[PDB]
Amino acid sequence: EKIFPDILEAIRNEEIIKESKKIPMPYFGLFALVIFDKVKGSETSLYEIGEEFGKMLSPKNIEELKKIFKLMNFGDLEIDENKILLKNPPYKIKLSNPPYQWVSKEEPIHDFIAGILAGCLEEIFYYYFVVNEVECVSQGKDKCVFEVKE
Amino acid sequence: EKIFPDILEAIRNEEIIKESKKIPMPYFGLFALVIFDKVKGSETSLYEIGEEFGKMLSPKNIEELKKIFKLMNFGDLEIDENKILLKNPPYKIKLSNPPYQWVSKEEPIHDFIAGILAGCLEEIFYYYFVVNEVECVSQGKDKCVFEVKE
Ligand SMILES: [Ca+2]
Ligand SMILES: [Ca+2]
Ligand SMILES: [Ca+2]
Ligand SMILES: [Ca+2]
Ligand SMILES: [Cl-]
Ligand SMILES: [Cl-]
Ligand SMILES: [Zn+2]
Ligand SMILES: [Zn+2]
Repeated sequence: EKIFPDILEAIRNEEIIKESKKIPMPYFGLFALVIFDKVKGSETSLYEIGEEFGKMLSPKNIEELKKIFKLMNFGDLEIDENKILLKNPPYKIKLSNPPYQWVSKEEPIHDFIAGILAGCLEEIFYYYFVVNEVECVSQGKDKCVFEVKE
Repeated sequence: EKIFPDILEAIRNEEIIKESKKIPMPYFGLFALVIFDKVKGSETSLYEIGEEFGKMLSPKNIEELKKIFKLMNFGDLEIDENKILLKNPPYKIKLSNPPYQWVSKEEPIHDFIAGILAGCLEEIFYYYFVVNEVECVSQGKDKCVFEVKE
């Protein structure tokens, strides 16, 4: 599309993000649903799209990863940097006040966000992670909990 | 995805839309850009996705089409119902305060919105329209102007 050049600049410009229109999450999620209906005739997943999305956000450090989530309005990420610098995986990342708080489901629903975390983390630390959501607000928990490996 | 059932209910529930998190448009547009990078190995367009998106919004009348655009935060649509009931196409629809007001481009940029209008209009009047954006805020105009045919 013709608008795509302008989008990569926009995500680097915090003033554009702050001054831009804000769209309710449901419509955001409708977009994905509609495409996946015209992706199927071919196959990717939402985790994988999140991985590419987080690559593209390319945060500089964990603090910028936290700020980008607040900008996006995806909630408050808890990440222990001190543990990340020093200790070995698994790491654990919590997400408070995430999108789709109104959804009730047996299994965790934030696959897209898990991928985002995976791709942002490789952009910061320059090696590949896999991120798996093991608890979710969807199950009546207070926070989403994501285990981070490799 | 597992979240997709909940999305169709959400877009029918105005309280969910009102209470949900609001995401800056740039991130919304990044999502599309990232998918289209994993759609290409196959081919649709953004107009066509908008057509399907507007089908899915399925507004009841033109007034609900205006309210849905305000809910979504895609701006103030001007549509003359009196002309639409009586007279023959072309119709003209204006959009004030649309998304991507910060983008500057020679050709109009709201292809996705043009499709949305096309699909919402067939959901209201039960026959097919084609909608073409002929002026855009991207060109320094005050409003986006869309011509509606068939
Ligand atoms: Ca990299
Ligand atoms: Ca890089
Ligand atoms: Ca129909
Ligand atoms: Ca219908
Ligand atoms: Cl939400
Ligand atoms: Cl915007
Ligand atoms: Zn979750
Ligand atoms: Zn326009």
